[PDB]
Amino acid sequence: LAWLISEFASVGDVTVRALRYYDKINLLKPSDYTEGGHRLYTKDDLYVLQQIQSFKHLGFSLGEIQNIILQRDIETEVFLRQMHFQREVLLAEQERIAKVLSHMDEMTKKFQKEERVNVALFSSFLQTFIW
Amino acid sequence: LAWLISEFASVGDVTVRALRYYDKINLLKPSDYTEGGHRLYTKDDLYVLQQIQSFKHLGFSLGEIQNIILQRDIETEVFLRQMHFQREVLLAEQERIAKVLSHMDEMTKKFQKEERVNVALFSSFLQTFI
Amino acid sequence: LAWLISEFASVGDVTVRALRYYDKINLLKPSDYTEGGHRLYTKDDLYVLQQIQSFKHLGFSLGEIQNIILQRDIETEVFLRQMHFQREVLLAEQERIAKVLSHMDEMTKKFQKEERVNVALFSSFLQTFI
Amino acid sequence: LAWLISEFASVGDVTVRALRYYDKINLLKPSDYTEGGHRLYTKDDLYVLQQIQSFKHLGFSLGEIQNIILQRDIETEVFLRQMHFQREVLLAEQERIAKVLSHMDEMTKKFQKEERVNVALFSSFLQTFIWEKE
Repeated sequence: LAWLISEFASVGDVTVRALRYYDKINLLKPSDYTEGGHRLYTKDDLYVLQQIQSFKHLGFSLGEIQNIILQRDIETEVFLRQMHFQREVLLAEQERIAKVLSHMDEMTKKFQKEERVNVALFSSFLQTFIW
Repeated sequence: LAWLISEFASVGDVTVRALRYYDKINLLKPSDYTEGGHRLYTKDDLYVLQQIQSFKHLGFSLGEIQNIILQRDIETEVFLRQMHFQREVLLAEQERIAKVLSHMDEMTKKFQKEERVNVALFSSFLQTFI
Repeated sequence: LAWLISEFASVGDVTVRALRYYDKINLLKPSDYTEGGHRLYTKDDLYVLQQIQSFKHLGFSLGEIQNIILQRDIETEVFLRQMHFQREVLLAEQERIAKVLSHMDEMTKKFQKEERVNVALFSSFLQTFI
Repeated sequence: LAWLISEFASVGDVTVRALRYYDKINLLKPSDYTEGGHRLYTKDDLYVLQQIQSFKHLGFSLGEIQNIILQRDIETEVFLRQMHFQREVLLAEQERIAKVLSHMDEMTKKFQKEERVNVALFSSFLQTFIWEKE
């Protein structure tokens, strides 16, 4: 009762293109085989897929995920550091987006009235939107 | 004013590496060259650099940015519609991040004590939160 | 005929996550709904989606894409100028990878017979590639 | 040897903003500071910077790079395994970019003589072309 590529895609909500990709870089290869070849993914493949999705969610790259998955347990300490790292990346990003939003809402209020703007003048203003 | 690539890089907080790329793809070519090949940047180039920086900030692709920087004036709507859209993009990102951070707290709470974290167990547990 | 978000994900080679996101940021919202209260996509939505996919294939940002579609038709001259730009961007990336790969094989072959790969040294030899 | 943040930025061909960020996420922190508060980067910090760049150049992520730079040396078998995986990612991109350029050459040829590009029509030709050469 293995799955066709298209079935697996629907099941794990991944595009077929993304599956061919993961299979290609050897991050997730379908486990089954009939005769005359043929793909076919299994229920164990789904867990690994879900595993991959769990770590992308946390911000890890295919490289790290590959490393992680190639193990049963990855020892807390080192792992928490890994995840805590991704956390700092997120926090830094959270602060960055907050500012960008503020800069744009600001720029809008400043230029809404203008039918046209000098591209340069509209940059110098956005630039002075830092100390 | 005149800037040798390295001095230009430094004054615009951009790498010498980036400048060579903007030059290659023709996004920002130096207005002048030394007589021995070395490139020389002008104050104008500095504004073009400032501009590339500004619009990249607004979410514009490098291709659209070029077109914009090649016109003195432009219909204000081009920027207005863009920031408006990016605003929604960034708001969805804030939510997406606030959630991920929240999920990490949970993850830390559940395996902070263990000697090892079972990848399969970890993933299924995290999946619970989706 | 129409589709529910799941069947639409299949028709248009995309995911439900993607579709929900597009719905949230108002880049693509379903043209209809079922009495049950579910998203129900039209053949028209399917085409808008195809358009989003295209263009995104080019270095176009979501925001730029919405503008492209709403415009219905765009000036060929400027458009092909942006695509030719992206072409240079892609050719630069293509040659960049070519370099990275050969650098990869050099280092790979050099540290091949060592017991351990000293990170600091590895980096040192790589750097010395000029 | 010692570097202030600007001197250090110029040396590793990295921006000041990038250095502040690395500092913020604990990827690369100044090992010494000035009595007035300014960061003082060391020769040791200089090696870590170059390692970060060397692996960035190879396409590794910052997280991956942190794991790497946190351990002096790695077991050759495993190292190569990791290099090989990354080498595949690069081959995938190389191949993908080749199709894109190709797709763009076709589309350019198609609307080259048209005053306007009809979005919906364009999208149909691009999709038919991508699939046609599947």
